[PDB]
Amino acid sequence: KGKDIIYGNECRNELLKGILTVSDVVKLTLGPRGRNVLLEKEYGSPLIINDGVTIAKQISLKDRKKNNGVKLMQESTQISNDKAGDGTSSTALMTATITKKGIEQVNRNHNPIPIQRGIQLASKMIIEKIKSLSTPIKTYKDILNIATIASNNDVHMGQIIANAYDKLGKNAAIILDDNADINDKLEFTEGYNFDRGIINPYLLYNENKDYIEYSQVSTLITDQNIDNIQSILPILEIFAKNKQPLCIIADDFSNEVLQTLIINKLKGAIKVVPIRAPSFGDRRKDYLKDLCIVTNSKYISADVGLDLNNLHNQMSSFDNNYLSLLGSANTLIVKKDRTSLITKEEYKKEIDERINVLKKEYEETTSKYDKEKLNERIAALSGGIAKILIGGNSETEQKERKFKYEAATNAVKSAIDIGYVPGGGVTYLEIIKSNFIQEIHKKIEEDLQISSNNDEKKYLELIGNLESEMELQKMGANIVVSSLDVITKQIADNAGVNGDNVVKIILNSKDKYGFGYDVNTNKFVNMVEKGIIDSTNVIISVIKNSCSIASMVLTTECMMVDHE
Amino acid sequence: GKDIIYGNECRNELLKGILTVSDVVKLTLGPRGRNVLLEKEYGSPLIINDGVTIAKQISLKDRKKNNGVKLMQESTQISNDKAGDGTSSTALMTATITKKGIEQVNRNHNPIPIQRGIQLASKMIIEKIKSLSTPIKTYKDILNIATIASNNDVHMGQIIANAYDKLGKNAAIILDDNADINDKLEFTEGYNFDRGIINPYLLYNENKDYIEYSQVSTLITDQNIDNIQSILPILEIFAKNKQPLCIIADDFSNEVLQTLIINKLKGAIKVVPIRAPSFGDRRKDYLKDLCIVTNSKYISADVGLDLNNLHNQMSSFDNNYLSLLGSANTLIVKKDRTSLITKEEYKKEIDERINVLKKEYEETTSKYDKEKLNERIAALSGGIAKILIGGNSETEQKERKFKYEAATNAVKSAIDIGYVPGGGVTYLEIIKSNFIQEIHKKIEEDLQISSNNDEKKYLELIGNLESEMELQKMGANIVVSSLDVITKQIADNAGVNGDNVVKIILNSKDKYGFGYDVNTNKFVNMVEKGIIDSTNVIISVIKNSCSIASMVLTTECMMVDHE
Ligand SMILES: Nc1ncnc2c1ncn2[C@@H]1O[C@H](COP(=O)(O)OP(=O)(O)OP(=O)(O)O)[C@@H](O)[C@H]1O
Ligand SMILES: Nc1ncnc2c1ncn2[C@@H]1O[C@H](COP(=O)(O)OP(=O)(O)OP(=O)(O)O)[C@@H](O)[C@H]1O
Ligand SMILES: [Mg+2]
Ligand SMILES: [Mg+2]
Repeated sequence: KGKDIIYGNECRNELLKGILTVSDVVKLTLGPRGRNVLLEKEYGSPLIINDGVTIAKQISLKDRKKNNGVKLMQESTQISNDKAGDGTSSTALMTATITKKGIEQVNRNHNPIPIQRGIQLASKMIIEKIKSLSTPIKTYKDILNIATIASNNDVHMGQIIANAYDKLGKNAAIILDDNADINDKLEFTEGYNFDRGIINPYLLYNENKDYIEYSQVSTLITDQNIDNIQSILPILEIFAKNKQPLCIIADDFSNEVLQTLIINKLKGAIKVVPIRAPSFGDRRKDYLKDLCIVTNSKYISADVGLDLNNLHNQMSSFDNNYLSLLGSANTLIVKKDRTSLITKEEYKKEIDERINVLKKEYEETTSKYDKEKLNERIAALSGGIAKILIGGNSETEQKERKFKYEAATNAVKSAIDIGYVPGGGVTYLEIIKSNFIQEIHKKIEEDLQISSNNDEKKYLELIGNLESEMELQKMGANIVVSSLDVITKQIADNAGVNGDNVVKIILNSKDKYGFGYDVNTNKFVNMVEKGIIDSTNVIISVIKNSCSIASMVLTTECMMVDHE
Repeated sequence: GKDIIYGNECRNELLKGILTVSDVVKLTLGPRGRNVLLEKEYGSPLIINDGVTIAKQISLKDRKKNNGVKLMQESTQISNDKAGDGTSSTALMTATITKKGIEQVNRNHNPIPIQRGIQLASKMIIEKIKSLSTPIKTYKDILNIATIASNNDVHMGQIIANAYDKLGKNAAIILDDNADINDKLEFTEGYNFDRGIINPYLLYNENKDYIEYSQVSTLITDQNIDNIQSILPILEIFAKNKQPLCIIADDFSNEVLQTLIINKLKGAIKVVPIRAPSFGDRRKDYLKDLCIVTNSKYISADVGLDLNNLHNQMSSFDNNYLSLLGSANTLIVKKDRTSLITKEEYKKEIDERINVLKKEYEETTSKYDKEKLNERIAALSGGIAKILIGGNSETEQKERKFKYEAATNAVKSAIDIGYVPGGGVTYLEIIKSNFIQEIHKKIEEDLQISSNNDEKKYLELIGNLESEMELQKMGANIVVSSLDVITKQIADNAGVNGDNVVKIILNSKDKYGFGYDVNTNKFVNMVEKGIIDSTNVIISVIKNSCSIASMVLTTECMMVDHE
């Protein structure tokens, strides 16, 4: 055992070499007309792929030092974790460009702290500008276009997402399931979806699937906060002996009643999902009642006499059966913030009847607060869940398409939340052609003016040059700005056209916001008209990740590899 | 086969290892420290900013140079996972002083006078820092020391501050691992006396330096366990039960101090032998209180239950040996101040007992009895703070656990007479107030009271007097010249000229506590902006650095088993 330590410029240069390797291999696949990359498998078959994520997940350099940069970019972009969303391919290129431009300056006797400050400020200001340059999603064609673009121009899966959003609402919970066929079929099933998820993520340290999937679970819906573990202990023991999945929907969960026995034992012999009731006030009662009618769980609450702290005294109410007090559901899917449950085929009529009653109450009350509360309740009760059965020609193609669908759906969700901006890298070019660099310059100048003259003391002038601080801050800003034409230029270059000249045309022609070059038809058109649009969150995340990684590498001053 | 190396070569290689540790740790000094990349063979690289976490992984392939690294990893308790606050600064000061001293020793100089000067400078500086401390009075002071000693973590700092405000000026705090990511804070009724681990040998298995047992069975007595055959049935019963056992006796005779043997040789029986809390008759009363907090049948000859011959006539005990003991929720045995979390069942009994004691407080005039009874009631009541620490990973839990332990220990040392301006200005004060002349005067007097006392040429032929004095003051100068490294390194890591910051602080106007805040790039008052450190941390930093430097200077040989 022995470590090898390396500091300063050498460390930054090796990390930069790894980053540049990842970018040099990924930028070739940017755009729909990206080039192909051949990967030889020792299993005996070579694969020619054009997807940047698949190629990036296999890049690894023999140089243990340079490989650090590769691993760093594989983890910062969530590529190694198999959760890398859309835009990571562009993030690699932008990150490498910004990091190289910054490191070349830092290694030349410059100060990295002011450059990092300028990079971070430029990132924040550019994110605000991109937010101010976004447009909301209104028509269905917008959803179809964003889904197809975020799906590497896959019309089939794009249409699937579009139809999943049309037959459902703009808050539809879509579940991705594996299929045995070669086509991606779409189904719909009635269910309930609220706005609560997995409170303590440690519940996933057994199964590492980022979600919870339990089939035919028994529900225990209450209204109080489960504090005394000896209050629900008999039900817990019963389900621990039968080994059946259990879901508990309480209001809160005392500190010690969720760690001493729930999380540590589920990794032993018990299936429990502790979700909290979704509420903003007393409305919790109504939502819990709806959940108890959807699954027939016998609403537990002190208001209805059934107190969760003494269920042994009233043992002659629920017919002495601790299980007749519980409910049932087909499938339970608990995400980070949106629990979903598929209603059983038996209660279908009951809930339907309840829905009718609620409708009868909707046209019988005024003041707009009861009508809005009832409207939200009816919309939640009569909701649904879209099931996308994804398939492929191989076992690995299924997982690839699964990741593709996950990234596309996440992009569509971020697009229904925040707006959308024209694709093709024109959004990055707008901040360059509209002179936003002068705005960030003015911002750094004001931030330094409120600190230099304001502090009436020359104590800060000798510990550092003021003009040098301004020059370095604006230097970092210039570095972040000058590395925005790489996306569109690389996309056009991979298609076989002069990328730099395309950028020059887009920057010199003052057309509306969104004027770009379509590589599928090699023609200069309007992006928002032909449907080439991206979600604002994707672009914002791309620039934020690139700037954060660049600043982190600039701040890094030491490397340790266990080999000497 | 061994490889032996002496003198300057050995010292130079040890210094190279020490310098490696310092060069890798000083980059994280201060809140604006730089990042360090550590590659794990698992496949994931980690960007860390904590000096302790990075120092625990530095290891050189050079078996000889690696010795210095290991030396500093053990002297600062880093390898033992007991490194408190200030170790990051201790590394830098130790390396600077050690290099300055070795460079002088290697030039045919004498290391003994330099070592003497270093030790004297350390003692004098410690006394000066003690005289430069201020008492802690307001709660904001506790919050500030906790936040600063916690690597500027407002959450954990506030947790410690609230644990000390909502509790007494002792705050028995227990640190436990949690499954959540939000470090929660709880309070639980309990009993805390002034006894600890009478024999640290019980820690040769667990490297946690403390004892934490959940749902233990208590056996509280009043006599001295002299015959092991008096508790042998209970030990045999517990040999079958994999349940924790705690025995609170009065003296625990020499040979009955074998339970620790069965507990370590095979962990078959788990026994914690704590001693009586008081020195005298009050121990009986305290033991009775302990027997009321836990359902323990107080053993003593005055109440008839004698621990010797429990099979005598005219007794009640049915030889059962089991219901005679008590129970508790959790038992925490530290080096001192043992803690027991009261059970949710005996609570009312204790309340009643407390009330009875109060009835005796307003019924007696003897002030000594009212004081003893008041302390007893205060001990019965009270609470214990439980800090459930968590993280985003399994290793982050232990990392935050060590962080919380170091921060709480710093606050404990600060509640005593300890409070000093942060930012390394305390090290700069001994430089700005010409204290070097004070240490010079001390060595001059210590040598004058010895030079004119012999009145013969016996000491002048065995060594130059002026050279000896010059070397002693040389060691003192070495210790003094290495005090601006803390503030300079912090300012340098922040992106500003560190040396110029030190010159400004020393060449400032007439102020005392005036420093440079790197978080808001401004020269302000440390005591005003809450940037304060515990005097014990600074004292330990200087003492450890000087001790390690002197030890390295005295070393004259190295042996590595290789070639
Ligand atoms: N038909 C098109 N014409 C012009 N530009 C396009 C077209 N389709 C997509 N783009 C642009 O190409 C970019 C997407 O490139 P690509 O899909 O190769 O990688 P990515 O989306 O950045 O990351 P990932 O590979 O993970 O999806 C988008 O920013 C979009 O603006
Ligand atoms: N905001 C601040 N501005 C200037 N100096 C500070 C500030 N906060 C803390 N310091 C100084 O930095 C020192 C603490 O540095 P740091 O926390 O990096 O390592 P450490 O506390 O010496 O050891 P460890 O890393 O084990 O905690 C303290 O002595 C304190 O005086
Ligand atoms: Mg794509
Ligand atoms: Mg600290």
